Amino acid sequence: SPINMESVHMKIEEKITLTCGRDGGLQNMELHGMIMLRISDDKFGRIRLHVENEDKKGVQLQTHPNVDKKLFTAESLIGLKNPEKSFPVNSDVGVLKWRLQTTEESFIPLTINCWPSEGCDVNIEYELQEDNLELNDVVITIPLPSGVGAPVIGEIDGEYRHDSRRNTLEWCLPVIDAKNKSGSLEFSIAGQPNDFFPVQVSFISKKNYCNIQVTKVTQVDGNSPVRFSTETTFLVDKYEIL
Repeated sequence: SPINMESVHMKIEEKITLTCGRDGGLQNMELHGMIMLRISDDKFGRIRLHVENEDKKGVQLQTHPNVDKKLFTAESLIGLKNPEKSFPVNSDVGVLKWRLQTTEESFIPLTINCWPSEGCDVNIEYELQEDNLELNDVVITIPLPSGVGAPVIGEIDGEYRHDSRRNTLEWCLPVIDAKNKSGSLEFSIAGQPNDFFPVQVSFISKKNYCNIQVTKVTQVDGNSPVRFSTETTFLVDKYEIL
């Protein structure tokens, strides 16, 4: 609802697409993000957004075609090419976008290490690499052989859900913080190593993967600070271990 938003409001959304070999190698990682700006009062039509960038991943940034590229490059401010022009009112504008594509394992936010071993014992663990992130509702979905009953769960951090129809074991949580970077799950079921792949990972973070934030908004005329709100989300398109 507009009542929950300041008259200057930004939605900052990122999506990750990631494929990993079970060996731990990164086959492909793609990150896409954008800042969507929404103004509900022409009083704030002629503003500049102050963008704080603490990212060292080599993310590629692209400004909206109406946005002053040199201003952003030199001053990390988002403003229109024509300062006298107003941003649209009650209409979303993608003022900034970014992209990262890479095969450097160092950039994996959350590594997954699944080791089946033969009466199969499966041991799987995660480790949070980016201490910046706080991951909620993490579900690690593990496929299972069919026709051989339920898996028998041993030591586990967090909880699970076994689905007989889908032949899956969903491994849920614990909250994954920089204070609690790692956890593991062990279970057994009659099968072969390949039965347990591809492993799927799902989560939703309220902190962006890219260390990019809007910290201030000012009037073009007179540079006065302006109230603003933000909604930040980091979502998974694909996160699979092959």
